[PDB]
Amino acid sequence: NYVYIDPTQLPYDHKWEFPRNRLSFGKTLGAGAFGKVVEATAYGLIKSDAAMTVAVKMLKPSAHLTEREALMSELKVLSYLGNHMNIVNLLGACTIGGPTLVITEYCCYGDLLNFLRRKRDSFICSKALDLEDLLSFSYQVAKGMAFLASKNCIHRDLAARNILLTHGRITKICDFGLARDIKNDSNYVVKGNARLPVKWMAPESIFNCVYTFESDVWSYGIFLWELFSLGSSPYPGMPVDSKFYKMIKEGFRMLSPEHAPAEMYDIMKTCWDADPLKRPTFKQIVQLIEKQ
Ligand SMILES: Nc1ncnc2c1ncn2[C@@H]1O[C@H](COP(=O)(O)OP(=O)(O)O)[C@@H](O)[C@H]1O
Ligand SMILES: [Mg+2]
Repeated sequence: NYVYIDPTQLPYDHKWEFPRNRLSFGKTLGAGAFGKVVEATAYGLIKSDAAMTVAVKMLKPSAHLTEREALMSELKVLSYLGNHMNIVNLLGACTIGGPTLVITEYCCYGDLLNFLRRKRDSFICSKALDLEDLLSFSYQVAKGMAFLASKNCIHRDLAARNILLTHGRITKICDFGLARDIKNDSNYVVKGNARLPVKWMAPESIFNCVYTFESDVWSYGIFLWELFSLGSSPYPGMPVDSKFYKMIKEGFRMLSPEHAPAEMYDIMKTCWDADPLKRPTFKQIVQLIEKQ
């Protein structure tokens, strides 16, 4: 049978190869469930004499098959999407002579989540973290998410921790470890018995194992929630078990963060519709924010 040749499944381009002995490691930048990211210098990575600052991502030692496969999966994705201001810029990989190193544009402020909590105790509006800044990050992630979707991709792990921030208040989406290309169906079904970011997951994906374009929309909602609560954990104190699953199904949702404006809560909520086909598309979120 016939398939849309999936760009993110394609064997790998050796044009990204950058010799690892030209890299050097500084302090650790973060670590999620999949990889470890470390700060670095890449000598001669763009200009023959660069000394560029970068983020290098690599498997954590004693990583499993899943972690392994995923790191390659995001090399391949990052590759396919290419430069776009709001996605994380891929600049290289090292696959030869040591562990897979995935080289990324360094974002100097880190994950919104962490950034939010360092600057929560300093939040104001009209000017330091702004309300305009929070709006600005809402716009930029929706903008970037609307871009993935046009490129037939679903992130599958949109969360505050997987959004980076660089200098011009410019935000970059990262962690394409769970991202898949959806052109073939849309309804992408999770095969593995997986270990997933459940509190960011739309009910249809939890219960019926189906992710769609409008299921990143759900997570983007939990992310507007993270954004405007100045970095709170979703459903704080709430373990993921039957009590949590049941409150999602029966349709219960989080309240407005004390710092969210009415229209942003309104978007979140429509992002949280039980009916997948009632949620707005990021394209519509984008335009919903540009009226603010
Ligand atoms: N390009 C980068 N520049 C700066 N920090 C980064 C970069 N990439 C990742 N990080 C940091 O490392 C953390 C883990 O990155 P991520 O790709 O989500 O790894 P994981 O798959 O393990 O979650 C992020 O939340 C962020 O703090
Ligand atoms: Mg992460």
